[PDB]
Amino acid sequence: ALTNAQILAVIDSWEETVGQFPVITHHVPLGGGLQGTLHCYEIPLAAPYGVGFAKNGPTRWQYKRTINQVVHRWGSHTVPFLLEPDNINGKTCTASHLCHNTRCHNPLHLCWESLDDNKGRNWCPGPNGGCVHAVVCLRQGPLYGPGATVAGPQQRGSHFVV
Amino acid sequence: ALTNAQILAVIDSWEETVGQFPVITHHVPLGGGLQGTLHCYEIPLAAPYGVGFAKNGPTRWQYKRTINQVVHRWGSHTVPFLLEPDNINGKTCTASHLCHNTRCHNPLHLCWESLDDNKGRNWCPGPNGGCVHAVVCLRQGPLYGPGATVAGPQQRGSHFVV
DNA sequence: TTGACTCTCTTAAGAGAGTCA
DNA sequence: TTGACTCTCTTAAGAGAGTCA
Ligand SMILES: [Mn+2]
Ligand SMILES: [Mn+2]
Ligand SMILES: [Zn+2]
Ligand SMILES: [Zn+2]
Ligand SMILES: [Zn+2]
Ligand SMILES: [Zn+2]
Repeated sequence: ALTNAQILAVIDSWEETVGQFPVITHHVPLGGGLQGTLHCYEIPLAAPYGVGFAKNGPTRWQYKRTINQVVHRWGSHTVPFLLEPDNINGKTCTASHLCHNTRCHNPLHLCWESLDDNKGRNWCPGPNGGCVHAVVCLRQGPLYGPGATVAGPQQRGSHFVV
Repeated sequence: ALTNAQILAVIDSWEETVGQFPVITHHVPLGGGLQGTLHCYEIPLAAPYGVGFAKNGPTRWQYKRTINQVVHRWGSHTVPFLLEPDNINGKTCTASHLCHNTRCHNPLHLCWESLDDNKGRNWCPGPNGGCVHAVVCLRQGPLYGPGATVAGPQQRGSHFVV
């Protein structure tokens, strides 16, 4: 098995490569009518992506390193968390984009949490709009708002009460 | 089926049958430290479910009627909305449980909205905790809260900024 | 050892359609 | 005509593993 030192070396090589990705400045809603700035380190749209990186899906990538003749591979956003527990409350931990930008690999924009917690950030009012996430959101979720409901609750007769 | 009269007849027969499902009272969080009461009309756990109803999945059912000698079938929660547009902004409209209770077929607990709007209600603070859904929530979403994040944003080196 | 592709899978909110009696 | 089963599919947040040079 890879030692702690070997895992730290994988995290360090990943950070060194991602740190050279193009850094894109994005202005974002924070909630409460305020605007903030996030700096995303974005993997390229097409090959080559960077040393160790390869695309396994339209918005999916993996990081690969060969150590003592053995090939090791990880989901490209999971590398910052290789020294962390990989499950919690019986649920698998997932890399969760606080910036809601899949191509971003900035580890300061990632957290490590259940898929439900991950998804829920899409609708969060944001750090200045009432976020209650213990690991605070960096921005209002892209899907926050009144929604676009086509039809609400209704009945034709009198068979039901709420 | 095709005619508005036929569609209204389907909705009316569906409402009559669902109106005879057992009414189960559920006390629910509203947000803001308040609690409310919902009356769900719950499809039975096992056959027979009611005239026109059949189970296609552990928590999935379909309603079927024979019109003009042809069988017409719908997802069991979609029937109240048969006169509504079936898409919005190019997204499929879905039956969305305001009570977060799949077996419930009370149309006063259903709305018709994109799958994203639908999902997002799981994390809503609720009608007394800050819900901004234009078609208002009936309860705080079951997944609202601080979450259980295992690890937050972090870097080992000095290559990244937020 | 490395790059650039290939494939299928998970989850939890939701769907459509066929086989028998 | 009605009932009671069977199967796979959609979406958008996420995954693992194979092939070839
Ligand atoms: Mn996410
Ligand atoms: Mn729902
Ligand atoms: Zn980012
Ligand atoms: Zn938040
Ligand atoms: Zn209900
Ligand atoms: Zn709401």
